[PDB]
Amino acid sequence: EPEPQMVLSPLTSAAIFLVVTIDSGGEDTVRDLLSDVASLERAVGFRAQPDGRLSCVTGIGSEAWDRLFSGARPAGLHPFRELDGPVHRAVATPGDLLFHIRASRLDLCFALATEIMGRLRGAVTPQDEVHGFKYFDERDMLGFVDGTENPTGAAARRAVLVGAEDPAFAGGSYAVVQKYLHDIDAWEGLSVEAQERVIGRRKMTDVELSDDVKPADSHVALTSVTGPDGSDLEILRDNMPFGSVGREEFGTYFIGYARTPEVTETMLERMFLGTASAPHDRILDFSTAVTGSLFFTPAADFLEDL
Amino acid sequence: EPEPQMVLSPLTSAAIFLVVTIDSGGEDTVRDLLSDVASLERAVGFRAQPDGRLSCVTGIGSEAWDRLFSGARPAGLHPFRELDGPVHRAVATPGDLLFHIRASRLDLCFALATEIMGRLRGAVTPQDEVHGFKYFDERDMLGFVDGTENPTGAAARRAVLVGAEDPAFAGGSYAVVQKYLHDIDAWEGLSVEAQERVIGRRKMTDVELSDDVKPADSHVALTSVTGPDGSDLEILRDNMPFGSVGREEFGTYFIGYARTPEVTETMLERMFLGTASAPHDRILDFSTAVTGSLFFTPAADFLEDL
Amino acid sequence: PEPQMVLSPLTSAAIFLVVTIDSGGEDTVRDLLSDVASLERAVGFRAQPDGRLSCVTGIGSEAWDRLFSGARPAGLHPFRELDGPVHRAVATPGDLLFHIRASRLDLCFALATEIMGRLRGAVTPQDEVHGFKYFDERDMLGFVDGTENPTGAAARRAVLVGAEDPAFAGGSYAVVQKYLHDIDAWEGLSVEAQERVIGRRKMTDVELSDDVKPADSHVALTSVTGPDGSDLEILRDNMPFGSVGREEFGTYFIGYARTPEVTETMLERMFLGTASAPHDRILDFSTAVTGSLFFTPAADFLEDL
Amino acid sequence: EPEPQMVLSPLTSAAIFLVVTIDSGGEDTVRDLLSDVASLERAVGFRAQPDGRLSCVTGIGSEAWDRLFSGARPAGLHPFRELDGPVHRAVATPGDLLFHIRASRLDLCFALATEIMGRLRGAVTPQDEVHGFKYFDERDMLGFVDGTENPTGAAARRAVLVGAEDPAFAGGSYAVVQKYLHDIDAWEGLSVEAQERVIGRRKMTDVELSDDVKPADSHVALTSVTGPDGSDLEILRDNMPFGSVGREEFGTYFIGYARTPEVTETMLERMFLGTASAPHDRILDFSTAVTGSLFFTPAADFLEDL
Amino acid sequence: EPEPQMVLSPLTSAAIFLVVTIDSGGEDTVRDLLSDVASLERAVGFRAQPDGRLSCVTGIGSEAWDRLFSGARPAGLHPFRELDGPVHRAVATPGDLLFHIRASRLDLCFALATEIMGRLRGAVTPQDEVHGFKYFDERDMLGFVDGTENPTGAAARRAVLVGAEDPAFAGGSYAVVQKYLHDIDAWEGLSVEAQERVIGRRKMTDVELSDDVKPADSHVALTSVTGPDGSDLEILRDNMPFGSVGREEFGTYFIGYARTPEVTETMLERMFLGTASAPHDRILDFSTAVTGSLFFTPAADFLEDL
Amino acid sequence: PEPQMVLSPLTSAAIFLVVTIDSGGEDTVRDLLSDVASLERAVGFRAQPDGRLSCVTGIGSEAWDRLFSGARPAGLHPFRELDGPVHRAVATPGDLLFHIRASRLDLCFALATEIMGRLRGAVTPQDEVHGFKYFDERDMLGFVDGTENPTGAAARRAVLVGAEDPAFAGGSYAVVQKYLHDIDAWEGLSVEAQERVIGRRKMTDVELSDDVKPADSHVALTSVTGPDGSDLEILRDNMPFGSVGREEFGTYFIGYARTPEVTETMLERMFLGTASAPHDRILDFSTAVTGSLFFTPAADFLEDL
Ligand code: HEM
Ligand code: HEM
Ligand code: HEM
Ligand code: HEM
Repeated sequence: EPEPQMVLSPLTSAAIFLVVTIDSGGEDTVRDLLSDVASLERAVGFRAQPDGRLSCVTGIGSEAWDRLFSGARPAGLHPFRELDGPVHRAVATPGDLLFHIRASRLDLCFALATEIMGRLRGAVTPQDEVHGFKYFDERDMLGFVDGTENPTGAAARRAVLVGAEDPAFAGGSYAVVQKYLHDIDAWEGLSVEAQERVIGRRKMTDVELSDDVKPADSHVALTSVTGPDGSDLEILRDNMPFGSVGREEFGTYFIGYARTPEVTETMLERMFLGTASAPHDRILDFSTAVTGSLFFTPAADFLEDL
Repeated sequence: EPEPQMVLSPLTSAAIFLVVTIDSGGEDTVRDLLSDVASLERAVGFRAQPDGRLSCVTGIGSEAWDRLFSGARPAGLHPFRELDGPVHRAVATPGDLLFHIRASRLDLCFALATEIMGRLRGAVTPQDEVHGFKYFDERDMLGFVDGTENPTGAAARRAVLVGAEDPAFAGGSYAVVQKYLHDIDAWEGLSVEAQERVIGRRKMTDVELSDDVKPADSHVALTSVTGPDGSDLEILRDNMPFGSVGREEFGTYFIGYARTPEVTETMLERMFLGTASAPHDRILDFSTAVTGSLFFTPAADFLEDL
Repeated sequence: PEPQMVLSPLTSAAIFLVVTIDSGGEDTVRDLLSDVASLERAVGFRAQPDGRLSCVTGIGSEAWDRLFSGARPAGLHPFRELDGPVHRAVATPGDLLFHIRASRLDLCFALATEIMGRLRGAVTPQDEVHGFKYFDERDMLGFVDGTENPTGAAARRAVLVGAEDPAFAGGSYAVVQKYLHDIDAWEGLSVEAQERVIGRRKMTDVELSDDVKPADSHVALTSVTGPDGSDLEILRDNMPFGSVGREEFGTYFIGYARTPEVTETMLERMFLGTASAPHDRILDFSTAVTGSLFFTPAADFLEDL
Repeated sequence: EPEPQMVLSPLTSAAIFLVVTIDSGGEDTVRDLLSDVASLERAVGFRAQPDGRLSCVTGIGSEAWDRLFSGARPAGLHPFRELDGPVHRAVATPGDLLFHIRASRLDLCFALATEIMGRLRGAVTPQDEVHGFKYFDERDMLGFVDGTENPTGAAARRAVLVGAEDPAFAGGSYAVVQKYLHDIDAWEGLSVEAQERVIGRRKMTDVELSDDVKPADSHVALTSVTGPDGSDLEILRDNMPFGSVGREEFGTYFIGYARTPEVTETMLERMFLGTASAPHDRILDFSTAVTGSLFFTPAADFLEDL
Repeated sequence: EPEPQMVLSPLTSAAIFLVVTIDSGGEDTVRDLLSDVASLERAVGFRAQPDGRLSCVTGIGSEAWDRLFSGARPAGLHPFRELDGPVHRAVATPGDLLFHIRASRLDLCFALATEIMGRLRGAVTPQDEVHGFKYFDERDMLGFVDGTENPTGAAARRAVLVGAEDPAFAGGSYAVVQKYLHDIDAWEGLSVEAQERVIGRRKMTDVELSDDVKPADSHVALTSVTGPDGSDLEILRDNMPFGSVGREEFGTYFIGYARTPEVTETMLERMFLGTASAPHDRILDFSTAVTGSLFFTPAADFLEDL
Repeated sequence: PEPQMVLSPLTSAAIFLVVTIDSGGEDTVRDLLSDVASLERAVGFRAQPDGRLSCVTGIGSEAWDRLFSGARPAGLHPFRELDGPVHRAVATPGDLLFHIRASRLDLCFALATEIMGRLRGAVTPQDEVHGFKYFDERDMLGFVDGTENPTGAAARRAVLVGAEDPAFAGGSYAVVQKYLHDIDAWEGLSVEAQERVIGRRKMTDVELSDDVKPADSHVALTSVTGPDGSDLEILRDNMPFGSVGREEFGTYFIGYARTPEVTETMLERMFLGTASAPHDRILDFSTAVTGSLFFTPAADFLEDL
C-alpha cells in the first residue's frame, strides 16, 4: 500500500511556497535531495510536536521529470498550458520543483525551507517564494471565506489521489499553482452586494447565494462543473493570502490538488475562456495571474526509494 | 461504506438541540432544507477551522418520514413508545425533525441554528430548544462524570451505525431524546455515599463500585444489559447539562444513538418499569422526563441526494 | 477603597441576574451581600489561572432605602423612563443586579447557583440572561461592539466614583437594558445602509469619516462632549443572547459610569433626539424590554455589612 | 478484530513508568486488576476530554506469564538477556508487570497510577517508578532531540504490532525498558562538535549528519540495522527524561516497542558489544543502564477477557 | 524603594522546592551565586516568554545568615521552633538555603535548578528536593481545593512584606516550609461529610461551612486568627502536591509567606498544641510533618548588591 | 501624559514600515497621525483578548519640522552615519516609522493596510519588513535574543523621556537598522567560537563568566556604564526576517531609549571599537543596510493634532 505525501492535510496558519528550476547539471544533486526531503521534514518537525503540524509536499514538473527519470512517467504529467482568453490570460511560467511547506508557525516552515535550499544551492535557480498567512476567519484578500467547499474524508481521497488508473503512481496527485495579485482599490469600490455577485456567496456569513440570484459569470457558478456521474467535479484548494502593503501587493496564492489535471484544467478553461452564458469569471476582473505551473506530487515512498 | 452523519463524534463544550414539527403544507420547504443542511454546516463551520468542531446531525421522526418520503422506510423507525411505570412515566412528545448541533463554542452552534431556522420559518413550529454547556470535568447536574462508558473506535461503529441488516439505510442511526429536569433540593439532601449508590460509581473519582456493593436498582446496574450472546448492548450518549437558575431548572438533555432503537428501548424499559430485582431506576426519583422522541438520522448521502 | 471588578474586560460568557427583594427578605439579602466575595473565591479559585470569574453586585435606589439606614450615593435614583415620540425606554423592577462573567459558562452558572441558593424565599427573579461571545466581538446586528470603550487610566476616571462623593469612592453606576432586535427588518438593509445606521464600517470596524457619518447614526448620537470639550465616556460590557425558535436575537446592554448623568444624557439623545436627529436609527431595529439602574459599591462596603 | 493497546500513540508531555513484581499468592488479585485496567483508564481519562490524552499500556514479563496464564505463550517472550560487554553492561533486573502511563498532564497519570496500585496493594512489590517530563523541544538530558526517526503510520504498525507470525497474539507488542543515568559532567566537557559525533546528528537543528561525516561508532550508525532484504528494522521509542538535581541524577527512561524482541536485541548487541569498525556505542561512555526488563503487551481484548 | 522577590506571585502548575545546607568553607561560593540568581532566572526564563512564568524565590536560614553576612539581621529570623504536642510534633530539620522555583512547566524549573546547583556543587549538601504538580482543579492530596482564602492585592502586600517595623529589611518576607505526608488509607475511610468537618469546607464545591456547623477543631477554624486590634492575621500559601505511588507517598509541600514568623508560628501552635476548645487540628490525624524550616527571603536588591 | 506602547513585550509577529513624506503630503500625514490610535483600536478590538495588537508611530528629524511648529524634542536629529575602518553604520531616508506588533500577522497586516490606505499618494515606502518569532526567542544567528532587556521600573527609566525635556515627557527615541547576516561564514565557526563572539552560551543562554568573556564580544562591547556608575540600558524589540531564495537572513534591529545618546554610544563602540577591541565581532557576520532615527511622541501628543 503506497503512502501519499500530506496532500490531504488541512489548511494551516502559515505556509511557504517555493518554486525553483533545475540548472543544467543539477539533476544528481536534486535526486539526492528528493530522497532526503522526508528526513529533513522529520528533523525539523519533531521539535514542535504536538502542535507544530509541519508538512512538506514536493512536486515535480513535466520537463523536470523527463530530465530526472529514465523510467515510467505519470500518465497526466504535462507542462501547464497557457490560456489566452480575449481579455484575461493564464500565463505559464517556469518551474521544475515545488515545495509546499505548511505549519502552525512560520518559523518551522522557514527552518525547513532553509535546510532544503541549503542542499540545492548551486543546482537550482529560485523562481518564486511566497510566505502565506491566515487572514482572520479563513478569509482571502478579497474578504471572503476561502476553502469552504473543499472535499473531506473519503470524497477527498477519491478526488485527489491517483489510483488504479495509473497504478505505478498510485498515491500521487497533481498540483496546479498560480500566484494571483488583486486590484484591491477597484474591489473596495464595489458594494458588498456587488462583491457577493462576483463570488456567488454571502460575504460575512459565507452562505451560498440561491440558484435564482447567483449570476452565471460568478466564480462559484463557473467553477461548479457537473461530471459524467452528475456529481460535481472536485479539487482540494490550499490557497493562502500574502502581500506587501508598501508595494500595494495583495495576493492569493492558488494551489489546487486533483487526481487528474483534467479537472483543474476544465475549471481554468471555464474561468478564462468562458461559457455560452458567461464571457469569463468576474473574479478575474479583480485578479491577475502572474505565475502558472503544474506539478506531480508522487507517493512518499517513490521519493524515498530513488 | 456510505458516509454517516457525525453520530460517532465526541462530546463538545457547547450544543444546541432543536426539535420542530412540520406544519401542514410545509413538506416541500423542509425537503429543500434537508438537501442543503450539509452545505449550511460547511458555510458556518469552515470559518472556525481548526478548533471550531462544528457538526450538525439531522434526524427525522416516523410520522414525518411518511409525510416526506414514499417507498422505503428504515426498518426500526416508529414513534417513541410511552412507558407508564407504576411511579414514573417516560412521556412521548411531538417532534418531526431533530437538529443536534455541537461545537467548541456556542456562537457557531447559534449561527448554524439561525441559518437552519431562517430557511424553515413559516413551515415548522418549534417544540424544544436547549442550549447545553459543559459542566466542569464532564459532569452532569447531579455532579457525576457523565459519558464514561461510551464505546469508542470500532466498538462504537458496531453499536451505532446501521449495517447489513438494513442495507439501503446503512450508515444511518437512531437517536432517542429526552429532556430531564432534576430535583436538586432532594438530591442534595442525600449524602455523597447515598448518591453513589443511586448512580453506581464514586462521585469524585468516577470509579465504578464493585459488584458486591453496587445496588440492583442503581442506574449503572439497570442500564448494563447483555445480549442473548452475552455481549454488552451499548449506546452512544451525548448528554449535556442545561438550566436556568432563577427558575430552579437544572437539567440533563439525554440523547442516545444506537444501530437499532430496540437497545435504547430495552434500557428505558428496565429503568421505568424495572426488573424482578429492582422496581425502577433510583435516578428517576430525582429526574423527571418532560420530552421523549425518536428519530432516524440518515446517512449523509441520503439527505444530499433530496 | 478597593472597587469591585467593574474595570475588568469583556469575557466569552456571562450571566446577568436581576431580582427584586421580597418584603421580609432584607436580612437574608444583607447576609448574602456580606458573603458574595467569599462565594466568588470559592468557585473561582478552582479555575485558576484562566477561569477569569468575577461578579459585580449592584443595588437599586428603592432597595437601598430598604437595606441601609445611612447616607445614599449622590447619583442613586430609579431608572428614568424616557417616552420619545416613537421609541420608549421602559423602566422595569430590579433591586439587585449580579453581573457574572468568566471564560466559561459553567463557572458563571455555578456561582449563580450558589447566590440564588442563599436567596431562595427572599427574592423573586426578574430577569436572567446567559450571554455568549459572537465571533470577533460582534453583536447580533453583525457589528464589532465595544471598540471605543476607555482603557487604563481613562477607564478609571470615567467609571469609578471619586472625591465628589467620598463615602462612596470606588463605586460605580450600572445601567442595564435588555434589547431585542428585529433581524428580519435589519437584514433587509444593504450593508452600506446598516453602516449609516451605526456609523462604522461593518466588516473592518473602521469609523466612518465625519463628513459621511449621518447625524442620526448611533456613534454620532452617543458621542458626547462635556462643557470643557472633553469626551464623556462609559464602559460597556454588552453581550449577545438569544433563542432561535422564539426568533429572539438580543443585546444585553450594561454600561458603567462614575455618574448616571453621563449614561442618561446618551439615552436622552438616543430616544428623544437632538435638533439634528429625531432619534437614534439603531432604535428602529432594537426594542428595550427592561431598564434598571444600580449602584455597585466598593468591595469593602459589602464585606463590612 | 484484534484491538491493540495504545502502543502506537505519540509522545506526551508527562509519563509515569511503574514496574512491579508479583508476590507469591498475588496472582488472582493481579488477574482481576488486569481485567479492569481499561475500565480504570476510562474512569480517570474521561474527566479530561478532549486534551488529557491519558493512556495506559500494560506489559507482562516472561516468568509472570507462566504464573498467571495456562495455554499458549507469545513466541518471543523470554527474560531480558544480560549483555556483558568488555566495558559496559546491560543489566537484567526484576519486573513482572509494566504500566506505561502517559498524558498531557502529570495529575492524570498520577491519579490512574494511584487507582492501579490501590487495587494491587498486598499482591505486588514495586521495583521502579519514574515520573518523566518533556524537556524543551523534545530533548533528552544530553541536549539532543530524541525520537525523530520513529516510524509513523503504516510503517509503525508493521514495525510494532504482532501479526500473522503469531496469530493468537496478533495486536500485541514487545516492550524493552532500560533506565539510564547520565554522567553530565563528562558530557558537558565535550565540545558540541564532539557530542554530535557521538550521536550522529546536529545538536541544535536535529539534522542528521551525512553518511561521510557520520562516525561508524555514532549512536545513530549503530542503531541503524538493515534486515536480509536491505530494509531497515525499526522500533518505536517513547523515551522520557527524568531526574533529581540534588542527587545529580539526570536520566533517560528508555522504552522501545517492537513486533519482535530480536530487533531491539540486535540494536542492543551492536551498542554494548560493537562491530568490526566500532568497539561499542560512544553514548554508553556517558550513560549507565541500571534496569533492564522485557515485557509482552497483549491486545486489549486479551486483557478484557479474563 | 526596595523591590521584593516574587513572593506575591500566584500558584503555578509546576514547582521545585530545593533545600540545601552550606558546607563548611562554602560561604564564598554561595555569596557569588546569590548575586547571580536573578541573572540565571532571566537566562532560562526569557526562552519561554510569554507563558513560561518562571520565578525563583531564595531564602536564607538563621544560622546561615550569620555565616554569610555581618551587621544587622532581620528582626524575626530564628531557627524553626519544634512543637512537641501531646500527640503530634512539628519537627525542625536542617536547611540553610531555600530555592522556591515555579513555572508553568517543569522543564523550566528543572533547567533553572540545574544551573543553580551547578554553581553550588561542592559547597552545599542537598537536604530536600520536591517536584510539585497541580492536581485537578487546584486540589491537594486530601481531595480539597487548597489556596482559596489566600489574600490578594493590597491585602497580600500588607500580610507578606516587611515594612516599617523593620526598615533595614523592608521588602523581605519569612517563609516556613514543612513537608507533609498523608495517610490516605485512613482518610478514605472517612465519609465525605466527616472529611468536610475536618477541613471546614464542602469538598466538591469548596464553599465554606456555616459558622453553626463548622467544628472548633476543624482546620479552617484553627488557622483563622485575629490579632489584639481585631484584624485578621493572614499568610500566603503556595502549597503543592507531590508523591510517589509505589512508596505510598502522598504529600502536601507546605510553604507559607508572612511579614513576621509570629503569624505563621501562632497558627502552627494552634494546630499542634491546640486551644481551649480543641486538642489539636484534626488534619494532623491524617498528615505527618517530616521537615520544618524557616527562611528569610530578602528584597531582590539585597541579593544583587552582594 | 500617556506613552505609546514602547514598553510592551516582544510578540510573535511584527511589521516594520518606514516611509518618506512626498511633496505636499503633510496635511494627509497629520490627519492620519491624529487617527492612528483609533485605527489600532478598530482592528485590535476584534481579537480580544489574545491579539495583543499595538502600533508605535515615530517621526524623523526633518519631518518634524515639516509637520509641526513650536518646540522640537531636544535629542531629535538625523541618524549619524558611522564610517568605521572596516564596518559602516549607514544612514538611509525615513520620515515616519510604524512599528506594528501582534500575536498574529493578520492583525499587523490589517492595521498596516488601513494606515497605508490613508497615506496613498502622500508617502513613498522605503522599507517594509515582516518579522517572525524564531523558536525560543532566537535570532538568525541561533542565539536567544532580548534576555537583558530592562523590565518594570528600570525599563520606564531607561526608555521614557522625563523632566529633562518636559514638553515631550512620555516620548522615546527609536533607532532602526536592518541587518543581513552572512550565515555561511557564521556556520563555518564552531559553537564555541560563536559563543565567544556573542558572550553567552548558545543553547542555554547563560552569560560567559568574566574570566572567559572576550573584550570584543558583543555583550562586552554593548555593556556601557554612565558616570553615575550606572548601566546604560536600551529596550530592543528586534525580530528575525528573511527570504530563503534570496539567501536573506536578517535581524531587524529596533532599540528604544530615553535619549539617542545611549544608543549612539553603543553604536560607536560596536563600529569604531574601544582601546581593547577594534570593533564588535558580530559585525563580521552582520551588515547594516538601513539606518534611521525617530522620536515616538506620547500618545496624547498625536491625539491632540
Ligand atoms: C441596541 C443596543 C446597542 C447596540 C447593538 C449597540 C452597538 C454599538 C456599536 C456597534 C458601537 C460601535 C463600536 C463601539 O465603539 O462599541 C457602539 C458604540 C457606542 N454605543 Fe452603542 N449599542 C447599543 C446601545 C447603546 C446604548 C443604550 C448606549 C448608551 C446609553 C450606547 C452607547 C455607546 C457608546 C458610548 C458608543 C461609543 C461611541 C463612540 O465614542 O464612538 N449604546 N454601540
Ligand atoms: C542513553 C539512552 C539513549 C539516548 C539518550 C538516546 C538518544 C538518541 C538520540 C538523540 C537519537 C537521535 C534522534 C532520534 O532519531 O531519536 C537516537 C536515535 C535512535 N536510538 Fe537512541 N538513545 C538511547 C538509547 C537507545 C537504545 C537503548 C536503543 C535501542 C535498543 C536506541 C535506539 C535508537 C534508534 C533505533 C534510533 C534511531 C536511529 C536512526 O535510524 O536514525 N537508543 N537515540
Ligand atoms: C497539612 C497539610 C495542609 C493541608 C492539606 C491544608 C489544606 C488546607 C485547605 C484544604 C484549606 C481550605 C481552603 C483554603 O482556604 O486554602 C486550608 C486553609 C488554610 N490553611 Fe491549611 N493545610 C495544611 C497545612 C496548613 C498549615 C501548616 C498552615 C499554617 C501554618 C495552614 C494555614 C491555612 C490557612 C491560614 C488557611 C485559610 C483559613 C481561612 O482563613 O479560611 N495550613 N488549608
Ligand atoms: C546585528 C544584529 C544584532 C544581533 C543579532 C544581536 C544579538 C544579541 C544577542 C544574542 C544578545 C545577548 C542576549 C541579550 O541580552 O539580548 C545581545 C545583547 C545586547 N545587544 Fe545586541 N544584537 C544586535 C545588534 C545590536 C545593536 C545594534 C545594539 C545597540 C545599538 C545592541 C545592543 C545590545 C545590548 C545593549 C545587549 C545586552 C548586553 C548586556 O547588557 O548584556 N545589539 N544582542
